[PDB]
Amino acid sequence: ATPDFPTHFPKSSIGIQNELAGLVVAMPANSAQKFGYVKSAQGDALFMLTKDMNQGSYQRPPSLQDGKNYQNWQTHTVELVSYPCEMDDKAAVETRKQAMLWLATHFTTHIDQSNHQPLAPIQSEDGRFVIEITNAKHVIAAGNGISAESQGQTITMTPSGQQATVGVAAKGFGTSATPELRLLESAPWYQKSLKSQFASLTSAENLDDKELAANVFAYLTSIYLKTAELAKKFGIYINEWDPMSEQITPNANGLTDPKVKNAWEILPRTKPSKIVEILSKSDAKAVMKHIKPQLQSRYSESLSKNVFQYFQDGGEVAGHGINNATVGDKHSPELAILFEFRTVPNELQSYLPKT
Ligand SMILES: Nc1ncnc2c1ncn2[C@@H]1O[C@H](COP(=O)(O)OP(=O)(O)O)[C@@H](O)[C@H]1O
Ligand SMILES: [Mn+2]
Repeated sequence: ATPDFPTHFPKSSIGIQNELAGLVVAMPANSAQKFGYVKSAQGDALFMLTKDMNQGSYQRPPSLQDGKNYQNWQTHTVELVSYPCEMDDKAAVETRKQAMLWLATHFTTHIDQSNHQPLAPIQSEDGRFVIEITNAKHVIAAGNGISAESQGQTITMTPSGQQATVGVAAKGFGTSATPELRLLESAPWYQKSLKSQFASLTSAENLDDKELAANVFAYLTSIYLKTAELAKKFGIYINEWDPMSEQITPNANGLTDPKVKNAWEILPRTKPSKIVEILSKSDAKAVMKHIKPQLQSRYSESLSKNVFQYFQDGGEVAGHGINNATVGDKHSPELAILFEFRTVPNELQSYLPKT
């Protein structure tokens, strides 16, 4: 079984996603996404071997007929998904990049001499890296997996196939305390002016933590307003809001449509309603009560009510969120909130392997 991601980090954390070019994985229909993982010789899990983009049904080349059942098998692109590490852990970052580059060279040899065969659990020649196979029901094939023989491809990785996910303490969002926090706060959807705006609205209120409440208000309001903006732009059916009732033609399949996720640029990956836990019950109620008018002064009553209600009931920004991530002291863990960089910015390029 492929280990689940570790959830706790002392400070800011980072994960990388790297789509490979030059090959496909073929697996039975409705297989689990993970088919293996690469770990260090010391035992530390570095990255997962996953299927990503469906490339159509798999057909075993007739010249490679082996008496085996490949019925209803699907081909997919391969994505290498790192286990998260500490952002400032140079050794952990470098080992992940080197292990991905080694695996690409091992795949290059695999499609040359073992085309349309599963990957075997092996140790690298230098002894640094180990492949563990968790689903033996797969095959690796050059190109698009149609021909029996490769075109002598080198397995590569490119910025267009790359993403990074940064995890930070939820209490830090809006403080600009670290370079990672300043990078996240530069997201176009994040409206820092909402912090001082909240301060002006709540002068007569006796808040348990005014600075923390203003940070949470600005974070949540920015997300709610961006969601309403995107629903209107792409004609998204959010909760009970119908874009067609406001003469908007749908041009996305939902909040999880890749073009909608790209529009965020820095995509929140954690359920927004979780951040309410970092505040006192009293402070949370004061923050929540002030969000509704921010939507209603910019958007229709129906869109404002539907976006507010959706996130209040634990709705996700774009599908299944990473909601169990934590930061700080292992004994008294604090909420971590994660963000996907849809395109890797210059500041995070050093975390990504380069062919
Ligand atoms: N605590 C964490 N801190 C930072 N990044 C994390 C953390 N947990 C997971 N990630 C990262 O999030 C990404 C996971 O997205 P993914 O599971 O591949 O989506 P899906 O399976 O739905 O296609 C990886 O880069 C992983 O390292
Ligand atoms: Mn995936």
